[PDB]
Amino acid sequence: MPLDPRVEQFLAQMPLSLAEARQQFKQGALLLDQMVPPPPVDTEDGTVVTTHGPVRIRRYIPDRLRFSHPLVFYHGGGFVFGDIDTHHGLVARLCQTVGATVISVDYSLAPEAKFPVPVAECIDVARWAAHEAPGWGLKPSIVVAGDSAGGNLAAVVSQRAKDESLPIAAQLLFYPALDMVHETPSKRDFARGYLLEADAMQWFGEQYLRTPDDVSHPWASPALSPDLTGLPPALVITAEYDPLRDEGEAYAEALRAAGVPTEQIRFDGMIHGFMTMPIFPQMEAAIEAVARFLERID
Repeated sequence: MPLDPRVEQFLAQMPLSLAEARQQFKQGALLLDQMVPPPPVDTEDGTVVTTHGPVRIRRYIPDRLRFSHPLVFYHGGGFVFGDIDTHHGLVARLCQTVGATVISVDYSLAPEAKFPVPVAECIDVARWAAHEAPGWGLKPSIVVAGDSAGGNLAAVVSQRAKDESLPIAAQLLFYPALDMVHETPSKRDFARGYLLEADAMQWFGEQYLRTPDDVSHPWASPALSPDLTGLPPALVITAEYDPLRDEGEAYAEALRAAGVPTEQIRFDGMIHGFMTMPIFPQMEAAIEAVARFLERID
């Protein structure tokens, strides 16, 4: 299907040390938020004790609480970039539109921390949230969510949940990375020029993984896991013109065939990253999809 017109315009107007690259990513997120301001939302900052150290979080409190599970949100950025502030535009909207409490997680970035450190942190924070939930007046089963690399983390946390005695009611995967081993058609065909590029993905992996063999570990490549039965209900949102599209959609099909309640939504004409790009109305459409999906959990 054609590229969305606003996406087309955005790609046409696109024009370092690690620190400079991280700063440039943050500046880009700020510019988009200046173009389309987030909704006001009450927040509280805190720090969770994990098995790998303190992890900063920010809890978002909706004006009106309508959803009975906490959400725990893991930002994207290739495992190397991003933070709570870069994803505030998305999380503020998830909070207020769903009417959910959301815990946004500042997990440890690569290459300073390597695989599987953030996976461990993200489990620990989910466990904390499940423990805290009743004192927030909520059910002790959590919803995990994330975009891109953060969607990878949400998927892995979900696969580990039973083994980790972690109660998870649903998983929300926004254009996740899920298979670092296999090339898919979308990975070949949309490899260059659609914001998320082949060269960058290679580099992100070099920063995150310890050795090349880690690509086949299921905590890096959750799509390789042979048994998906009994996993949490899943919303899998993809973008049509995204190298990661096909692995996302294939994982949704696999979940569905494993008896996992699954909703699979491709946003046509879109690119990777669209749910943190509020210049696109499809971002809010996708957040409405989240609210509608979560209405069905209880």
